[PDB]
Amino acid sequence: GSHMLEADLELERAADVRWEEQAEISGSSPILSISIKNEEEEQTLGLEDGAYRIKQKGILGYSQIGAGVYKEGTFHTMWHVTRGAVLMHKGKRIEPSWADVKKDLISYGGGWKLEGEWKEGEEVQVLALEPGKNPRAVQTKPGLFKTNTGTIGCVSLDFSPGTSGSPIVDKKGKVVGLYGNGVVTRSGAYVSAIANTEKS
Repeated sequence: GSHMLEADLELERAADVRWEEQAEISGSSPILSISIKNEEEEQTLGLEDGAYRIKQKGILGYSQIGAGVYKEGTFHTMWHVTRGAVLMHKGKRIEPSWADVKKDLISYGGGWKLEGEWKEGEEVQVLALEPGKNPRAVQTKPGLFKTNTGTIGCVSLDFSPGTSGSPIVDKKGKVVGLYGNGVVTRSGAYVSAIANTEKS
C-alpha cells in the first residue's frame, strides 16, 4: 500500500472545557476563542486539554467533519467521524487507542478519561463547535430513555452534524458525553445519546 495517510485530518483547538455561567443565566452564550477570533473560517486550519475541531484537507481547503475533547493525554471523539483514522495536531501524530462502534465512540492516546455525570432532571451545556461558527455554550435538559438493556440520557439534535464530538458538560465542568451520537427512538425520532449516562 502507501505509507502516507489516506486523509489529512487536523485538530484545531477552539475552547476551554468548562461550564459557562452566562449560558446558565441566558440559556446560551458565546465563548472566547483566541488574539480574539471574530469569525471562524472553516477552510483554514487555525496536545493539552480542551475542545477541538477536526478538519479534513481537500483541494478546496479544510472541512470541519467533527469535534472532540482532549483530556489527560487522551483525545475523545465519535467513531463515525474519523472511522479510526490517524489524527494530526501541529505536526504531532495521534493514533487510535480504543473504540466501541455501538456507542459510536473512539479515543486516541489512552482510554476514556471523560468523567462528567448526569442524573434525570439536571441540566447540561453542549459546548457546540459547529462548522463556520465560534464556540457557543447552550443549556439543555436531557431526557431519560430506556434501552434495550438499561437507560441512557439524550439531547435533541439541534446543531450541525459537523458538531459531532463536541463535549456536553455538567455543573462541575466535567464532560458527561459527546454531541452527535444519533440513535433511533421507539416513536420514530432521532436524538443524541450521551453515555457515561448509560447504565445496564
